[PDB]
Amino acid sequence: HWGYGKHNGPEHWHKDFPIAKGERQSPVDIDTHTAKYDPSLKPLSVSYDQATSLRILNNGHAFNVEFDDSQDKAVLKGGPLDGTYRLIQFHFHWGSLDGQGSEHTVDKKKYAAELHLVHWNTKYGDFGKAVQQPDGLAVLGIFLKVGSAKPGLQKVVDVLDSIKTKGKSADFTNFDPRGLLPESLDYWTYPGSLTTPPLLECVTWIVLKEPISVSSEQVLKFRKLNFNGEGEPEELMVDNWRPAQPLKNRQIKASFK
Ligand SMILES: Cc1cc(C)n(O)c(=S)c1
Ligand SMILES: [Zn+2]
Repeated sequence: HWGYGKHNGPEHWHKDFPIAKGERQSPVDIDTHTAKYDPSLKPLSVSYDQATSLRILNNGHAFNVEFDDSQDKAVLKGGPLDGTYRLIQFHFHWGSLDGQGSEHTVDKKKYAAELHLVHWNTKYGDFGKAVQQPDGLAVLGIFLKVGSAKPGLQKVVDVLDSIKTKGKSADFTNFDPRGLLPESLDYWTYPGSLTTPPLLECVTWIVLKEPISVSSEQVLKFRKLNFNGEGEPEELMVDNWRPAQPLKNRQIKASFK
């Protein structure tokens, strides 16, 4: 099955998931000089005051922080979106070294990691029906750079030793995702896809311009997770990022001058 190694990595995925070579794949490089300011975009509205986290899960590819999405509690709207998108989970992509790890790049620059806050369009009723639609998802992508610690990240780092291997989960209640947000909500936006199989083309990407800073110690703890399950040879969970894909017939729009 798919993964991030030599024999099952991103260059292989197209054989089980042919949409890997589709017309709106993600991530992409954001060429800041070519991204046009769109004064018709709206400020993004991120309303996370009532977010209910439930659990954290090592799925063998990354970890997911999962939310109760059975009511309008943590929603994204505004920006490029029509209507209301409900937070279902967040996860990260990261490198073995600080110079790589993000999926989107900015003028070919890679950040150490990238956070994805995944939301589904409530007009489709649930996540499974939303990923069958071209406007079913909105993913808020936030870059991580190594520097000062992010205090709001520490509760996630401190639980990782409890979900070291594939299939492990832990209670993860009362986590507030507002502590993962940078000051500015200035963003780039373009139509794309999930960056992991099944690579579905459902995503309005909203990529914040401002990275958050995390400490070297925090990212080191991500790199101690394992892709393997308990009792299997150890394979560290690092470099779980897909490289940039062809932009094709798409334009990236900027919310800011
Ligand atoms: C819904 C979803 C799930 C995963 C694992 N990833 O990586 C993205 S970008 C989106
Ligand atoms: Zn992702």
